[PDB]
Amino acid sequence: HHWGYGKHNGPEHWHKDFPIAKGERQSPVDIDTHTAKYDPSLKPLSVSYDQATSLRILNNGCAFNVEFDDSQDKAVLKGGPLDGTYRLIQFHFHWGSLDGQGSEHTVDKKKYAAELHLVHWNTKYGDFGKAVQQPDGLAVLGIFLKVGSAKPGLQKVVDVLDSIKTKGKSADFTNFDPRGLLPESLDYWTYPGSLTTPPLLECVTWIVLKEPISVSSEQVLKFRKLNFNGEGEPEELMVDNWRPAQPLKNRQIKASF
Ligand SMILES: C#Cc1cccc(S(N)(=O)=O)c1
Ligand SMILES: [N-]=[N+]=NCC(=O)NCCS
Ligand SMILES: [N-]=[N+]=NCC(=O)NCCS
Ligand SMILES: [Zn+2]
Repeated sequence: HHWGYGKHNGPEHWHKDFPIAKGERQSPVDIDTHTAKYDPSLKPLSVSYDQATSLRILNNGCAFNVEFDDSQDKAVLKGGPLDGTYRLIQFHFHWGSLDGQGSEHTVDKKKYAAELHLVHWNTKYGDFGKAVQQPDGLAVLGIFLKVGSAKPGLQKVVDVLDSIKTKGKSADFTNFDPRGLLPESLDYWTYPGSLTTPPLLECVTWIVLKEPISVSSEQVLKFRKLNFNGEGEPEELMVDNWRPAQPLKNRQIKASF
């Protein structure tokens, strides 16, 4: 694809091919904690990952995706702002070149070192491709990463990155348990938004956890050793693959707490 994160094809250019980039419910956004309002209408959030079936990890040229078997209800998200059942299809991260940037969402303008997106689609629509054409087709659980102590449940991800250094490479990634990437608390913020890469479709219910997970410097350092380029091409480190905050427009961010 033509789009990327560089000066000539980055976020400020995406609107030429994807005019929805200037739409009414774009993501990410800044979460102003002083104007977000507690909502008693929100039901308990249910993250049910016990039967998750991971398959593969892929360097897609922009991030890496850990993919799941979504052919049945094995790992699902329900409750909170959501009606019905949303199946886990993949997760990926966004991160920076330096620890002071990398996240897509910000909190009172604070950028974290990275952001984890656990992507789920609404089973009422039958497949992911149909779900992304619907306003309520996806639910993305966003989790901030800060640099501190190592996250043990991340380490299996870090150690396979060696084998998917360049665009188009993949590796077997079975028997990975995404429960190991979650913080203690499920307190969250929620708002209606979009995919944060082209095609930027306005199909996502965002659920952003308040509590970040800690990862070590060595762990995030390994993320930054990945490449955007394919094998045998000049090296471009895979860093700063985040879209900045977009205008909130006519949206309210609701707090679960
Ligand atoms: C699948 C998936 C997928 C594709 C584009 C962006 C996103 S994101 N970054 O979670 O909004 C997820
Ligand atoms: N695999 N690798 N990345 C290929 C890429 O260009 N995908 C774009 C969707 S057509
Ligand atoms: N080589 N490679 N880099 C070109 C490009 O910008 N890739 C898309 C990253 S999302
Ligand atoms: Zn993402």
